[PDB]
Amino acid sequence: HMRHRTLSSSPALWASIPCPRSELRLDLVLASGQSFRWKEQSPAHWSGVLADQVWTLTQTEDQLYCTVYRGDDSQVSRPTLEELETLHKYFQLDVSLAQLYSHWASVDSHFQRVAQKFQGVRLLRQDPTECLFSFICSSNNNIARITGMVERLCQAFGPRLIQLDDVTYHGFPNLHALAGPEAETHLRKLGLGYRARYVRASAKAILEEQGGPAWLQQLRVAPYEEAHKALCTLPGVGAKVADCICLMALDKPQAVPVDVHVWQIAHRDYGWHPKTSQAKGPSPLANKELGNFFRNLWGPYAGWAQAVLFSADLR
Ligand SMILES: Cc1nc(C)c(-c2ccc(CC(=O)Nc3noc4c3CCCC4)cc2)[nH]1
Repeated sequence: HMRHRTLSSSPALWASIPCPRSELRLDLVLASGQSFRWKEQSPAHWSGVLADQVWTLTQTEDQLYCTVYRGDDSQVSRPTLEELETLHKYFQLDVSLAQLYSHWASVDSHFQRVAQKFQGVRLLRQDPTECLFSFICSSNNNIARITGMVERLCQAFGPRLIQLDDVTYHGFPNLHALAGPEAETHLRKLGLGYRARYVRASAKAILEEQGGPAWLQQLRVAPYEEAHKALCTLPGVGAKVADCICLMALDKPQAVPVDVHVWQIAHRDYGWHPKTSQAKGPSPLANKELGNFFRNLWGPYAGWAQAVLFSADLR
């Protein structure tokens, strides 16, 4: 019935945002393990869902073209200003990535080499709910498997938005959908495994102990230190997952998630070791030290610099 759009197929439905390639490269951002809801359905065209709406995104050297599928049998048209403001805030284009890319590299000979090839890797401003349960699904996993777990989760529990070609799109579910007495067994069948317990338990915990999605908006305005400790009370959410949420959803640019991939990068590319801590390998105290090393090295936007290295280490 409906179909995925491209820029040549129907240019009347697209709207442009002025954006240099040095500020944003979609191919290095949308599938670099921040969001798991974007797929290149057509070449150079990234389709995905963003707060109960489907988008398709493409670009030139200095323009970010975008088109919206509103669904609900509505009148097909260009994106509105309010809708393009949502996209402008999603990519965080008010913040200059070029000035960050120069402030990093002043004290970082490694980033200087990496910034040449992988330019325009910016940090997305995601929904807290979507971000939280997506990174509970990330434990001991890869981008391919996580994308599957999140998609199947959204199909079962999330509301239906629109179908395009052979791809039925779903918005991310609310806390109440995941918190019920049937969700763990359902999510296990969908293939989350042990992660099914934490999805349900954290959803039930946020709703009953903390008081619903409003709590995540309190954590947004609350400081990084409090929000991190607060998230660590949740089932299946430790320092790593809390830092992912803090960085990508709660506007904490200094948050540095420490799993094993930063350990590999920090060790191989910076020659870092646990100096103060006696343990040679990963541990709560050593992971905390590694976050402080990168915060001291890069500054208050340390997590944004980490995202450039994560995108570079994948390719
Ligand atoms: C071989 C290989 N190298 C790497 C770096 C991966 C890899 C990448 C990404 C993910 C999903 C994930 O956890 N992403 C992030 N976690 O904290 C951050 C992110 C993205 C950037 C900001 C902070 C899992 C594995 N695989």
